[PDB]
Amino acid sequence: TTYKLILNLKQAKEEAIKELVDAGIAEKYFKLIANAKTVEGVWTYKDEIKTFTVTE
Repeated sequence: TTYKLILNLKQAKEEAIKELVDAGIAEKYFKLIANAKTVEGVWTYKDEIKTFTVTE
């Protein structure tokens, strides 16, 4: 909701899915960020993106 109400915070999920789609992580691209409730939830997922990006 938060990031849905404020366009300045909407950009958060956009950068989040940017990192995912650049990393080639479709699973989380569609699931992880789509399951965001707030921009803080997105910011939490931001760290998760790096977790899913690093596999080695």
